[PDB]
Amino acid sequence: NLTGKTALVTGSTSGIGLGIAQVLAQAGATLILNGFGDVDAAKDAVAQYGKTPGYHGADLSDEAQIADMMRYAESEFGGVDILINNAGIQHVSPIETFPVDKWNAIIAINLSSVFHTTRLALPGMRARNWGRIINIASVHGLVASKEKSAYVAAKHGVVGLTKTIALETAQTEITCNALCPGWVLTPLVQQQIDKRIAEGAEPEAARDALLAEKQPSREFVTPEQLGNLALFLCSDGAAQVRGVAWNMDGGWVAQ
Amino acid sequence: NLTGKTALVTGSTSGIGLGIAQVLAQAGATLILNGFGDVDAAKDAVAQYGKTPGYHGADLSDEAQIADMMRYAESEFGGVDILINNAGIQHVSPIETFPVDKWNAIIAINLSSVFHTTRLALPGMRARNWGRIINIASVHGLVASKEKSAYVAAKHGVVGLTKTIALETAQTEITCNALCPGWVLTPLVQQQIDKRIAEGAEPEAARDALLAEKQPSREFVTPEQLGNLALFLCSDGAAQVRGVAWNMDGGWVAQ
Amino acid sequence: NLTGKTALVTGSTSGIGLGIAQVLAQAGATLILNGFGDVDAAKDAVAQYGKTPGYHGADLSDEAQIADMMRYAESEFGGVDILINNAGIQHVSPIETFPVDKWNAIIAINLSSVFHTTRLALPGMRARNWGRIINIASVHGLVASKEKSAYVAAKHGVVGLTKTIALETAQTEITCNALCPGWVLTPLVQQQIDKRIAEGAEPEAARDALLAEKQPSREFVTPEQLGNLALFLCSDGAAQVRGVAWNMDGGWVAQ
Amino acid sequence: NLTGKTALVTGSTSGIGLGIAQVLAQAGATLILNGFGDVDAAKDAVAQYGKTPGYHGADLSDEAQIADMMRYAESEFGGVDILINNAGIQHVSPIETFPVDKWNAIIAINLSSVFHTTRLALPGMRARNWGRIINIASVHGLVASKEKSAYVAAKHGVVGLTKTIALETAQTEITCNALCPGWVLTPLVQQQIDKRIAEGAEPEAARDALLAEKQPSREFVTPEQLGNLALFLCSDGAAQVRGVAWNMDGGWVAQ
Ligand SMILES: NC(=O)c1ccc[n+]([C@@H]2O[C@H](COP(=O)([O-])OP(=O)(O)OC[C@H]3O[C@@H](n4cnc5c(N)ncnc54)[C@H](O)[C@@H]3O)[C@@H](O)[C@H]2O)c1
Ligand SMILES: NC(=O)c1ccc[n+]([C@@H]2O[C@H](COP(=O)([O-])OP(=O)(O)OC[C@H]3O[C@@H](n4cnc5c(N)ncnc54)[C@H](O)[C@@H]3O)[C@@H](O)[C@H]2O)c1
Repeated sequence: NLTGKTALVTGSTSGIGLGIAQVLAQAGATLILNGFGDVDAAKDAVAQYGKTPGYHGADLSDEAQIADMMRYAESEFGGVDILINNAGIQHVSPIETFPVDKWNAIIAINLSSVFHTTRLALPGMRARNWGRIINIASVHGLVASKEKSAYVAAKHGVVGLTKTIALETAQTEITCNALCPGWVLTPLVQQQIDKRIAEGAEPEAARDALLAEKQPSREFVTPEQLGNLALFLCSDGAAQVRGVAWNMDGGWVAQ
Repeated sequence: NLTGKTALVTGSTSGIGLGIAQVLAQAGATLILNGFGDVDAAKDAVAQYGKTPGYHGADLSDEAQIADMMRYAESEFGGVDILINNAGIQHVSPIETFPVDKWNAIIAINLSSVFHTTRLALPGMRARNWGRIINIASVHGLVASKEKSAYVAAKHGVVGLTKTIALETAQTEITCNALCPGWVLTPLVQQQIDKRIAEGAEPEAARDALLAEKQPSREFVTPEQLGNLALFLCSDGAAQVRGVAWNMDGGWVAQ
Repeated sequence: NLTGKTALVTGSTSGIGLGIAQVLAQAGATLILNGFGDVDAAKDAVAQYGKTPGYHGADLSDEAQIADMMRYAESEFGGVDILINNAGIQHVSPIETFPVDKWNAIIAINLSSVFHTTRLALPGMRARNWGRIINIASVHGLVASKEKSAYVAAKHGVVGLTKTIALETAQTEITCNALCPGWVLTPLVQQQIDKRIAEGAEPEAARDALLAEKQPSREFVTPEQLGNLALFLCSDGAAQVRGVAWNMDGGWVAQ
Repeated sequence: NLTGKTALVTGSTSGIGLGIAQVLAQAGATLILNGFGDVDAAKDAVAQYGKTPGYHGADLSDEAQIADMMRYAESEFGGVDILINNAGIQHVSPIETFPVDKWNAIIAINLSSVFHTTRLALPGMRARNWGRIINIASVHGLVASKEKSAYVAAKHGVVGLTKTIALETAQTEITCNALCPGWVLTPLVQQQIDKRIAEGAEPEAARDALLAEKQPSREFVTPEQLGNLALFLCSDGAAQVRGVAWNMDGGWVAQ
């Protein structure tokens, strides 16, 4: 189904990216993992679904390490066919006391890394005339929240970047699209929940408290749901899906 | 997959609607077709892939006929689990010389029919706590083209309507979403192309004729691709996709 | 400034329409008022700012009365130069128990009247090659709220209708735009404010009780603020403002 | 009107920024210009309408220079009341061969400079509980065009950033909004028009040529028209306009 396709999922040693990675693995694709933390756990969790994945530990905030990483992809796997730009970081702060370092890193990782990977994978994709570039944005690429200025900017930046590359590839068999999830039950978010429960909150009170304001369904998006959406974007049934910001968000943007 | 679930697709005797019906049918779904023309050919086109579909010939511009269709879906098939609002007529004209009956018929069929089917299907869906409401809007639900004032107003309307319904059902296992296609290769459009080709035009040349202005990829969207996106919305993968307006449009809205 | 221009504002006997009228009259415009209730109070509240206004009691839910009103505008003032479609009505209800009557009325008044007025004033505007069509929609022409299906549909529809008419007049000195306010302090909203104060709530506690969820500024838009925006749209600095849905909403849609 | 208020306009030694500076000056504002080129001409061009403006030559891609500009504003004029982020640069290129240094420059100037200038002005504004922040994005903050990946990403970014700042200030008398113009008749545009006219093109034909694809009115936006929209945003009539992205574009985004 995706057999003979190489998928690069950026920041896939945890959360959403690992979810998406496992799903593509299940579908038959060769995966290259990226990101820090528990790395052989990440490799193995994907390995259980087919081919053992490759790995490059590029720090995405560094243009040099990305170039290195892409050559590795090309030298060892013959070039990326499916590029999932997923990695990203957060910093919540009022703007007047938002750290400049944090601004530069959030831009570098959440916006500029998508430019750099897409830059380096596209030539190979054009030669083979086939490709999938999927950028994991956020609801915050479509709307904003207070105290997330660098993140909302970068993610908005991602959405615009995506429509551009889509138009640049419009007349080829290469598509470029963005997913915009709302709250996803990742390691980070389950932490916030379990330690509301620890305060005395009932589970389905800890959850919807954290989700009431922004997400009408009062339910989380799962990494698996996103992985299934990315897989549909990789399918032939998505041949004319181009330049889109598809939200999976329990009703967030509809509101 | 969709075995034991009843899907009603309005305007499914031809084109986009018929394509979506076949795709749900092969996925196990029990269908009810709607529309005019060669019904037995529409029936046979579906029964080829799955169960012999039901049929009801309601004029969608008549509120009472729609109610009979829902009374039919309830009696004979146990109610609607998957409601696909699809049918949608057209009249190109400057607003100044735009016939009032034409405005009224377009609003009634392309907008008011969506209100009627969804309000009569939703109680059954709520009792079972499961349902999918999928409205086929268009790119013209998100942007405008000149001389399509009634059509754009209706489709915009359908998008708004979809968002509202999703919010009223956010905390259930019932979702409401809109799909917004660009140019779709219907038989209606194959005939535009053939007639051009019959006058000396190269095939690709006739294709670029129709698509160069509004659709960057210059490739049509197919009913099948739309069926596959509709089927994904029906999956468990789409539990938290709510009140969206997803463009499948060769890059149309991206400009 | 606007002296020598005729402005027709629908539903201008109360609230938002009356405010816009008073501002336009102040700017020199001849006004034609429309709407029900305390008519003389409205006529005089306008005439205090200069020229004493005209009036027509067309029920905008009926197509033929709008034809009467418009032909009265032409046969008594020599046409409309500035058409403010403001009239609107509301019904809050879950969809499955939404009255069909209210649905039809809300569509007729909030959406279809804009079609009927615009199609009748436009020929005259085209002859004089100058015109302002300004449609008061809502934030609900852009996002949705539960239990307001007919209203959100109509207003979304209005936004789409505006975009098309703007494209149709693109190359003339006629512009067509929409305004999308959030909560505005009109007599119905103030009556809800006093409702809570009498309940025991302190004033600035009753307002944000009404505005917290949807309007981040926790401050009302005023009919005067809207009238000043509409006036700017009538100016020549707004020559190239076309197809627009400008929100004035205290941060509603940014969220 | 604006008497007593200090306005800083980045990139105001020419074009859009100079047009906006002139409109604010004649409204009574004290201006601080910024940018390169013929500075004394720019000062003179503003002083003819109102007070002799200040100037600061900060490189907007350099964060420390920006902070010196703001320290200059605090020391010489008492702080910024009206901050207008206007300065923006362009590089047209397919992403594959898009120079890195150009990507970094465009992001820094068109996006990060908005963050730095706004984070430094906001304390002053908050203390006085009054302020306007107006960011000149472009239609490319809302849609994409081919081969402007850095510019579209940056401008989209500005739009997101604008929304989130609006929200951090929603309950103050400080507003933050984005203006998104289409093609503006700047000197560069007028001089590429003269180029075509010098080669035999009729005037309208040359303008038609430049505007045909993307701007339906086929008429340019002017710096003065933009200045007057900015000035309206600075009025009390705009108190509840927050985190908007208002297009003034001859119908570009309406398509
Ligand atoms: N968690 C949510 O609710 C949510 C919602 C919407 C969008 N998103 C987006 O999905 C993406 C993944 O977020 P997540 O929730 O799965 O978090 P996560 O921490 O679980 O995983 C993020 C990945 O990014 C990696 N990473 C961080 N910095 C890196 C760097 N400099 N170089 C290389 N890798 C780096 C991490 O190693 C990790 O593998 C993000 O872009 C996020 O904005 C998340
Ligand atoms: N009040 C708000 O907070 C708010 C917010 C956003 C948008 N709007 C919209 O502004 C417009 C007016 O709102 P409002 O608050 O001033 O209401 P309002 O009740 O104070 O008065 C509006 C006008 O509508 C007239 N009207 C109603 N039905 C009519 C009919 N069949 N024929 C002729 N006139 C009719 C009324 O006579 C009145 O003059 C509407 O379109 C509304 O949706 C209001």
